[PDB]
Amino acid sequence: NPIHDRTSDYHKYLKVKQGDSDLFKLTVSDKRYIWYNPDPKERDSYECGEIVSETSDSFTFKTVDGQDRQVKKDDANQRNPIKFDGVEDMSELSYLNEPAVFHNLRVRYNQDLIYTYSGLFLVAVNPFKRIPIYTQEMVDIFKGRRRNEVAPHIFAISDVAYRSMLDDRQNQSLLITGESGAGKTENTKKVIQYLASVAGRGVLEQQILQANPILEAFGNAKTTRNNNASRFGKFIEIQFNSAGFISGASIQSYLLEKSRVVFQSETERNYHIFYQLLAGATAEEKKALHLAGPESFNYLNQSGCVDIKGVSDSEEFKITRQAMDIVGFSQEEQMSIFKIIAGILHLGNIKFEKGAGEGAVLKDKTALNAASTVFGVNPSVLEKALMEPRILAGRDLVAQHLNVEKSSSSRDALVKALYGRLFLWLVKKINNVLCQERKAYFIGVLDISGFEIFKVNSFEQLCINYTNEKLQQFFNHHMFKLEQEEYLKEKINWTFIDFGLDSQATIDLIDGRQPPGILALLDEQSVFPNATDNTLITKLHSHFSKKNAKYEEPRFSKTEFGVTHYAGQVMYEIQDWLEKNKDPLQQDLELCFKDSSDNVVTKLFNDPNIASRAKKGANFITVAAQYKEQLASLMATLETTNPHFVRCIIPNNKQLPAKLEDKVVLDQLRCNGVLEGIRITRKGFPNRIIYADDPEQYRFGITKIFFR
Ligand SMILES: Nc1ncnc2c1ncn2[C@@H]1O[C@H](COP(=O)(O)OP(=O)(O)O)[C@@H](O)[C@H]1O
Ligand SMILES: Cc1ccc2c(c1)C(=O)[C@]1(O)CCN(c3ccccc3)C1=N2
Ligand code: VO4
Ligand SMILES: [Mg+2]
Repeated sequence: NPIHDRTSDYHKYLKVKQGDSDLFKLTVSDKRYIWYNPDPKERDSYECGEIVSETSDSFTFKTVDGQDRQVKKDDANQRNPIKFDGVEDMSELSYLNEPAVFHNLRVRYNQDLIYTYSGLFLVAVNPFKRIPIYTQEMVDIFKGRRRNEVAPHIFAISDVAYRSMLDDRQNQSLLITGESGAGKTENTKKVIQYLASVAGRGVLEQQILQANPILEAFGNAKTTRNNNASRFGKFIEIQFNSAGFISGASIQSYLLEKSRVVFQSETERNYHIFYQLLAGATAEEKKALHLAGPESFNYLNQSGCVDIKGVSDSEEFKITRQAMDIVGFSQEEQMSIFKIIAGILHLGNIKFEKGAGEGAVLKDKTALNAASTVFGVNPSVLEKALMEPRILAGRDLVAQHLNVEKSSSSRDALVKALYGRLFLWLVKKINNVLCQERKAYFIGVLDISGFEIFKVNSFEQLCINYTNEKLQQFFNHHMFKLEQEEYLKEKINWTFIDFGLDSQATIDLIDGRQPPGILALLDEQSVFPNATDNTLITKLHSHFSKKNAKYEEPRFSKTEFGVTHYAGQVMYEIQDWLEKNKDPLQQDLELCFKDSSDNVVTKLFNDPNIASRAKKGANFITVAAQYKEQLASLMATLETTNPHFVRCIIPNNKQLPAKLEDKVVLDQLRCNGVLEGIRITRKGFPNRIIYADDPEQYRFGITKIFFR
C-alpha cells in the first residue's frame, strides 16, 4: 500500500517529509510566536517573533534584530504551533489569519506539495516546474478514495465529483479559478486525464485527450503573463452513461481574442500555430505555401519575440499534426488548415499605399498573389474587395475607395474573421467526432482566460476580467450567500455573517441594466451613427465619474477609465472599442471568399453556423451582446450542476519555480476569499437531511437536522 509505505513515490512527492529530532524539540517547545510586519508600511511581509510576555489585552514579543514590541491581542496574528506546519487541510489550523495561511502554503510549497485543502475547496499553487504526481500509478492510487483518505491532489477532487455524480445522479462542475498563468489550463487537463482513466473501459479516450494540443496550438499564445496563455475560454463537458463509463465529450468554446492575429505587444507572440508551421513545415509545404521565416511576416515580426524559452515549435507542430490525425482530420483538411494559416501570413504582408488621389493602391502584388493562390480565390476580386468595396447608400450601390488606413483595417478584419471562423470550425469538427452517445450525466470543467492586467488593456481585457469577476461572484454565492439563506430558511439559530466579499457593485457597473452599465452604453454608442471612441468615453465619464464607487475617470488621460475589480483596479484604453464591438467585415470580401476553390475556406464562408452573424433589429449582434449571451449560457449551465472549486494561485509574476512572493500570493488569498471560505467551513453547518434518517452540536431546523 503506497499510502502507508514511507518509501513510495506517493509519500515522496505528495506527503510532508518526516521531521527530525531537532524539529521534534522545536515542536514540543512551550514558546509561543507571532507573525508581525518589521515594516508597518508593508503589510504582507512578515517575520516570526517570540511572545515574551502578556497582559490582559496585549502581547510583547521580540523582533528579529532583537528589539521588543507590543500589540493588542485583538490585532495579533498568532503563529500556529509548528505541528500544524504542512497541514493538509487548513481548516484545522488553531489560528486562522493571513500570514498563518500563507505560511502553511509556504511550507508545503517549499517541498513541492502544490495542493492543499482549505476546507471544502482545493488550493493549487503553480510550481512552474514538472512534478511527478500525475503518472498512471498516481491515478491508480487515487481511484475511489475518499478525500480524507488521501493527500490533497486535483485527482482527489476529481474522484470526489465523479462519485457524487454516480451516488447522487446529478451533473457536476469543476470550476478552476485563477489569474493569468496560475495553472487553470494545466489542472483542467489533469481533471480530464483522471476522469478518462478511471471511467474508461479506447479510441474515444485518446480523441478526448488529443483535442487539447489542437485547441492550444490555435487558441493559446505567449503573453507577458504566461508563455502558454489561453486566449479563449472553454467549458468541457465530459459525458458518462448511466453506468458511469465515459460515453463522449463536448467542448463549449468562448470568444477568441482574434485581435492578436494582426497585432502583438512587445515580447508577446501571435498564436503558437503560426510559429509551428514555419518551424515544422516540410520543404514542399514551404514551397507550395510560399513560406519563409517569422521575420519575413508583418504579423510575426513586430513584437521582437519569435521563440519561447524551452519550447521547440517544430516539435510542437509534430504533436499538433499527430493530434489532428488521431482526431480524424483528413490529409486534405490538414493541408487546407495550413493554407489558411499561410494565407493569413501573406495577407498581413500586403502593403497598401496612397494612389494619385485619396484612395489606396497596391503597387506590389506579391503577397496578394501568394494569398490568393493558397486561399484559392481570385486576386483581382480580392484586391477590389479590399480597396474598393461596394456598399448601399440608401438603395444605391456605391463602390467606395478606401484610403491606406481603411484598406489596411479591412484587410485586418478579413484576416481576423478567417482565423476566428477557422477556430470555430476546428472546435465544431472536434465535437462531432466526440458526439458519439447521448449522455446520461456530465462533469463540466471550466477553464476561462484568467484575470489579466497589461500595460494597455482594451475591450478584450474588460470582458476577460468581468468573466473572472462573475466566477468569483459564483464562488461567493455558493460558499456564503446560499449557505446562509439555507440556514435562514430553516431557522437554526444562526446570526448572519457579513463575509465582506461582494462583487455586485462591479458587476452592475460593467453589465447593469438600470442604470445602464458600461457594456449597454457601448452597445448604445455602437448603433449611434455619429459615435466615436471619444464620444464613447465622454458618455462613460458622464454616467459613472464621481457617481460609481468602482469607476474612476483618471486625471492623467482623456482616453482611459478605471474599474475596481475584485482582483485590483484596471485602467482600460478606449481606442477602437466601437470598431471592436461592431466587428465589421465588408460583404464584398465575403463574396470573394464564398467563391474559393478550397473545401475548407468555402465552409467558413457558406456555412451559416460558422459564417452567419445573428441580427438585433437591423444591426448585426455586437461582440458585447455575443459575450453576454455566452456568459449567461455558462451561468445557466452551472446552476444545474453541483460545483467543486479549485483556486489556482500564481507564486510570483516571473513564471519561475521556487520563488513564492508574499505580496503576490497574499493579494490572491485575499481577493479569492480563501480565509472567509475557511471560516464558513469552521463556523457553519455543512450537512443537512430532511428528518429521517452523544455529542453536542448539532442543530435542529424546521425540516432538517444540520450538523457541523
Ligand atoms: N501542476 C503544474 N505542473 C507543472 N507546471 C505547471 C502546473 N501548473 C502550471 N504549470 C506551468 O505554468 C504555466 C502556466 O499555467 P497554465 O495552466 O497555462 O495557466 P492558466 O491559469 O493561465 O491557464 C504552464 O504552461 C506550466 O509551465
Ligand atoms: C464564459 C465566457 C464568455 C465569454 C468569454 C470567455 C468566457 C472567455 O474566457 C474568453 O473566451 C477569453 C477571450 N474573450 C473575448 C475575446 C474578445 C472579445 C471578448 C471576449 C472571452 N470571452
Ligand atoms: O494565461 V491564462 O490561460 O488565464 O489566459
Ligand atoms: Mg489557460
